[PDB]
Amino acid sequence: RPRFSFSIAAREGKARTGTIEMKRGVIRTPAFMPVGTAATVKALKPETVRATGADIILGNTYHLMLRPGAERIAKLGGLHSFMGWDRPILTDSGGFQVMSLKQSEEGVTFKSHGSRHMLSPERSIEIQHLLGSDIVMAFDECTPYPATPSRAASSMERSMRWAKRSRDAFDSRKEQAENAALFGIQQGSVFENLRQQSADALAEIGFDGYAVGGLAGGEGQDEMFRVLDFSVPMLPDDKPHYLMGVGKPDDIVGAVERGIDMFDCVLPTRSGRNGQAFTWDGPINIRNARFSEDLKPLDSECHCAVCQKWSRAYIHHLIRAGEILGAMLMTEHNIAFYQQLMQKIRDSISEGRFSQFAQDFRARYFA
Amino acid sequence: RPRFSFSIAAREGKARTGTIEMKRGVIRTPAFMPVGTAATVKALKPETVRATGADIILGNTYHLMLRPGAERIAKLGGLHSFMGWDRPILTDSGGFQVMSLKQSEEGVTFKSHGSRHMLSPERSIEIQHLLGSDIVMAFDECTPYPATPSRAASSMERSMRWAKRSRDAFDSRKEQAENAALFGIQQGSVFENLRQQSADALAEIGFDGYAVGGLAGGEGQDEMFRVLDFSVPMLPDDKPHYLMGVGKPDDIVGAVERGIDMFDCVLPTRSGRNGQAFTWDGPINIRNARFSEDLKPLDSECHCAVCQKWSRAYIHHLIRAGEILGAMLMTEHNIAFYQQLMQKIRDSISEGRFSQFAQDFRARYFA
Ligand SMILES: [Zn+2]
Ligand SMILES: [Zn+2]
Repeated sequence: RPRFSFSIAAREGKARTGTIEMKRGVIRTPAFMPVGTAATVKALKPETVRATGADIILGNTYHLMLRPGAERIAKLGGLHSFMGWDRPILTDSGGFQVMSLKQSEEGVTFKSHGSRHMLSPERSIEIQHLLGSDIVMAFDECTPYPATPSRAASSMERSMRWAKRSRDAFDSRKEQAENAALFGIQQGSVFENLRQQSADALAEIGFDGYAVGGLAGGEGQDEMFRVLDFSVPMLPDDKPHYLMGVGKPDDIVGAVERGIDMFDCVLPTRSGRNGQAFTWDGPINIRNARFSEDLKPLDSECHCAVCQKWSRAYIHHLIRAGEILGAMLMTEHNIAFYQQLMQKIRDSISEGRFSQFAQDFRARYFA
Repeated sequence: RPRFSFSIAAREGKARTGTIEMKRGVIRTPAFMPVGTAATVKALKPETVRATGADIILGNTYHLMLRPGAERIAKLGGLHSFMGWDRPILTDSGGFQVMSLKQSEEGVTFKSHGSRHMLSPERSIEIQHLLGSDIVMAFDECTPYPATPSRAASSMERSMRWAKRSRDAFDSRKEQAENAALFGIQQGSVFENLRQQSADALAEIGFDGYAVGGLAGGEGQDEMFRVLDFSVPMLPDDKPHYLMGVGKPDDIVGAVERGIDMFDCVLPTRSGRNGQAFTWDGPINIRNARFSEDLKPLDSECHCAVCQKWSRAYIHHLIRAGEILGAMLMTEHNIAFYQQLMQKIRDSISEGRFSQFAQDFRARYFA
């Protein structure tokens, strides 16, 4: 396999389905990347993650650099080896969590959620290399929502400068430039002219993929979709389009209809432990009393191991009892659900009936 | 298979190895029963529990009657069906936890750890039937340690009266008497004459198995072994001898050398989440800093999936990060370790080299 090869096999409107070939494996797109917070996808063995159909997982640079540390993981053989996942892994830059959990043009210094740490385009790229990430995200400065035109521009402009620095830092590292891929991130908040300038900047620098950043920041689905409407088209068509931190089932469908190829969200994972189970008829809260004696599986159609062997009543009991097994089963289900969603999306686009699938999915999901 | 059939295939001193045939499966003895607190063996899927080599698990009547309730589990098809375990299940009477987590000759009434509940020989047996337990424990009155000769006698005497009531209650329930087995419990604290009277009483009533109760109550290994020395021999030889709540590896070996066939302990499970990992060279605390970069498996010889795929450094990181996966891997390992211990015990007795195995095990375990 090549370092990186994105080939589109089918299209329908702005939607695309295809594959990304990488040294560690093939990624079917549109793809959903489960989130591996601290070198683990919450409550799941990597083989179980793989069993759900995931072709790639995402790793949080921020948490990892804090515990167990980038250098240690490197000394231990890398992230893949450390956690037992031998397929592709995409790592974010850590920038978001730094702000979420002293900023300057050089970068950012911060205190661990009490140790002191620094992060910059160069250091972010380095850490991701130490982790052995297959897909590296450029380090940027996120713009809070809402943001003023002046502030959004200043952040996008800095982000673009940082993108060039990420690009150069990535290329200066032989092993990384030859075995990994680099994704740039589009900024500009909700302003079209800024998004356009950002897209132009990233394209001039040149990346293996382009992410749309700054969304899923509490603006609501409509505002997001509206921004995607004009933003994604600005991005190079022959490269993957990655929507960051967007994972609500209905958000994914809409983003794909707008040209997005990759998603990542902690929702299926986090929601799992909180008792939220995804189904084709909408999400349910398994902790609700109505499921105490419900013998049906979490979802009538799901093909995951959980729905084949356990009832809602059992999982209901496990979650309300705080039992670990509850979190295990819920999460396997949710991630499994998500993968089946992506599969249906890929099949529908490939068969030219995705628009219909989108309509059918929403009608039933929101019924 | 028959309702119950205990056959001894080999002996060495007081040690015995054989099998217990039951409707739901064969139990190889000496056996270790993992503990399923609230319809779950902490952090493990039943298939994983089975994968470790366990032939039977134990269910806590007390917790179950509280959440999700005996009647509900029955309505849902029984414990086996509820949790996904189709092999034999032994359920305690709940009496111990009632005292541990208004007593009278009729029984005991208590407040949930705030609901009010009652438990008696009849109700205990009934609940266990509702759960669908394969091996039912007679309901008794535990005697605290230390206990006076007068108090120990009074409790043993009541326990013996309650044993007869458990026996009769069990027999009055057709389905239960025909598909399940009943174990009586020997009491008498550390007094030989009381233990003898207790053994005589239980034998006159007649049970499918005899448990030695009241031990593992903080008396220390020596006192326990000393009590076993004269207690186990009082029990009928052609029936299983079950030591309750004893599971430290070294305790098990010694109890088997004294004629015990069955063990149950929450140690491998509880210790798992606390970071204690069992190895043939003694237990270790994976949370200790010395394992931060240790790439070896939890145990050099273990054949469990955990030791085949993950390092101490990884599990070290998971436990210190409070990650669920840490508890999952630790517990699978510990239970796997325990099953391999029982296998080695069964093989050694079967080959007439158990005494040597006991010596070799202790020498290395305490090295
Ligand atoms: Zn499912
Ligand atoms: Zn192991």
